[PDB]
Amino acid sequence: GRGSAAQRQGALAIMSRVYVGSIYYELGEDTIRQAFAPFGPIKSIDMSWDSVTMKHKGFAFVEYEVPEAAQLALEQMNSVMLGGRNIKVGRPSNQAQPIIDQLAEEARAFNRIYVASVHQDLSDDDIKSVFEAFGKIKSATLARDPTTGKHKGYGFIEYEKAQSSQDAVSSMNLFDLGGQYLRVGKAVTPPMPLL
Amino acid sequence: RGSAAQRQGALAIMSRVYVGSIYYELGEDTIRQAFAPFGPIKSIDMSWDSVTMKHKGFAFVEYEVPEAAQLALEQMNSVMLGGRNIKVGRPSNIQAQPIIDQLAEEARAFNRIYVASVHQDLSDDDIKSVFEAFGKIKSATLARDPTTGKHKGYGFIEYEKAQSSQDAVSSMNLFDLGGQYLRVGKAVTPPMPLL
Ligand SMILES: [Cl-]
Repeated sequence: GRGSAAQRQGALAIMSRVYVGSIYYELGEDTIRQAFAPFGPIKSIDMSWDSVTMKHKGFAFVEYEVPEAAQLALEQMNSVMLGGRNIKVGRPSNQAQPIIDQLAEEARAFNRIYVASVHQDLSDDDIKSVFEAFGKIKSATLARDPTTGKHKGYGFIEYEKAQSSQDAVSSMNLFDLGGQYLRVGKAVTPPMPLL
Repeated sequence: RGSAAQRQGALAIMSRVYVGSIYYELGEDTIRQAFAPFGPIKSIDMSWDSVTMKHKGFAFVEYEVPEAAQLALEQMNSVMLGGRNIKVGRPSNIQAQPIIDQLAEEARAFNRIYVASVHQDLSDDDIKSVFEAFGKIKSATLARDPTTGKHKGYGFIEYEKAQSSQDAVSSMNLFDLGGQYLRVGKAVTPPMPLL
């Protein structure tokens, strides 16, 4: 095999964060959150800060709950204009690369796609019906709050065939469902990566 | 929307991408090699600080067509060059935005895709045959040097149906053909934009 459970977890953590730069001085955490939340609920944000000037240094690190959200944010939020500036989005610059590469390779063995911006009223069966228009589905599951049981606005769908997942991503990314636009992309990690 | 002069000014802006966070040791040659897969580089405007006799860490790469800049923006952002994750964005200058928006809207009326990194040995009919696997094609044309008649490694393909063009982009971007990987994407301008 490759990567101790501990190594894999460290990689997953790094893969869940995106660097955001060129942030207008007047913009704060709440603006960033609003702009990046469509890709998955924000776990936390580490904003730069200067004690002498009493302001952030123009950049921040947004952390998501899963790697897939960071991947979509990276592909869709770069150069978007915020506060009059084109923000920059990238992967953290900080030995984890080989593990990250291994996870990406392992993910290709599944026809799994990540779906974000899922309206609160949609259920697992609702998402499944819609997405099975692209092909037979092995499983469709929305992530849920461990306490409430309410889904967190995102989930994963596994198809029996690769062509089905490819078609789904191409047709459903930015699809307007329930008033919001879904953010869809191929998985970048296998399911249960630390197993 | 916009006269011929306004549209051409927009097309010019749309053909350039900002490249930032360039390692001090890297020069024009490295940038060109890294960005050429999306279309042949027309020119590069590199920042310059003579006092220290070094560039300022950023440059503007100009392509022959807007589609190449679009692909470069979607595929080169955060790529690691010289140990640094480069940043790619649209020029911050631009009153041209409304015209750019108009061109994007007009482009959606055609099922046109841009194909870059086309090996020199491929011909128009070669490209057509390959791509017609996705659907009936109205035209497949590689851009050619006005003097030699040799294609410049890129072209445009128009499909009769939108689903065909969508399938082609999804299936052919990064497709290994003739030793290189094709760079494919939807057109961002209508054909003959200033007509
Ligand atoms: Cl080949």
